[PDB]
Amino acid sequence: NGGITDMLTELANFEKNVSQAIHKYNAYRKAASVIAKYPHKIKSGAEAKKLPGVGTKIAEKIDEFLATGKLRKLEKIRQDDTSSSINFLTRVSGIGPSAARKFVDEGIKTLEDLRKNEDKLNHHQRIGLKYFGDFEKRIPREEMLQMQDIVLNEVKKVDSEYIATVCGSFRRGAESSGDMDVLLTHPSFTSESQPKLLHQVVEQLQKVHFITDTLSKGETKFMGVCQLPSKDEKEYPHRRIDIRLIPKDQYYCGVLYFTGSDIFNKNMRAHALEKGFTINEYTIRPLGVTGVAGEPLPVDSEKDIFDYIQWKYREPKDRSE
DNA sequence: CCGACGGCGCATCAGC
DNA sequence: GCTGATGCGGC
DNA sequence: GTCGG
Ligand code: NA
Ligand code: NA
Repeated sequence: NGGITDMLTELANFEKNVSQAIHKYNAYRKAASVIAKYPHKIKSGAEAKKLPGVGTKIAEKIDEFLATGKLRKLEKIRQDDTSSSINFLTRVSGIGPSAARKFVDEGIKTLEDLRKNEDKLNHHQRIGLKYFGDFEKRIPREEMLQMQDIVLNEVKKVDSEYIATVCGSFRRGAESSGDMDVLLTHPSFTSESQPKLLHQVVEQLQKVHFITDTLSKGETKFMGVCQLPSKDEKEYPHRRIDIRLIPKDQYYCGVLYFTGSDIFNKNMRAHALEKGFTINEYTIRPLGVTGVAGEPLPVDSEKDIFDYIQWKYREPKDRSE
């Protein structure tokens, strides 16, 4: 049904980027999604409305797509110079809906236009602009392994006692990634515990020209850009990388959460509820009889998390659902 | 019929 | 100058 | 825009 899920996703983005209606953005995603995983060529909009998250207005949109191969509102909005430009510019990392709009108000509508107006961009947006196309490229697993090597090596070299895990879908065995998400902890850093801990790891990864730019950086979260060293060969794209410092006693919660997937964490947070628990990125708590959660139970490996909700450890390899 | 639809870090703005 | 709000990213 | 209370 690619005709329909593209439509729905195209519609999704205009809501986010142009109407600034976050909830309609998601409404449309949920429907793309449910339809994307639905094992039949959809014959009518009535057929589709059965699926949860497909309601009346989308049902009519299907019906118009199916009969005519388009949507009047969609064609119409694609040709709108203002709107289609506001939508496009938000593709630059650091330009969201508010800033894309303000730009288009003053005539800034293309990358070119941003290029001639560097002075009206903030740090984040220059970097987004500069790597506009690298940022939209995927990363092969191979390159990810090559990147993992560099990070794990360099972290251990700052302090042998650090623990770093690369999570995301890559940890789940995914053939390609969108960025690198690194979770970093250290025994001297607990919920009750230097401002140097994240800084020293970033410092090292810059020293060896692995980290090339900085989107933002604090005591507990770094977001920026990285690049494998070029092998006589054509150089590697610049890649998004984030790095987070988590307290040693919340790491394995972090690791699980930042491993996903979504569809996984839903079921697990709905099973945790069944066997009576509440499980966030930081902690698991045992809810009371009215619904008053008490003490976050300790966690010391990915293993634990499962014992507490009574489950057989699922390997990251198959955590799609 | 009408409110929920998520939280949090950091950079940067708006208000005192 | 300080605090708190808002934009953003993207889980 | 959809759902559900
Ligand atoms: Na975007
Ligand atoms: Na953007």
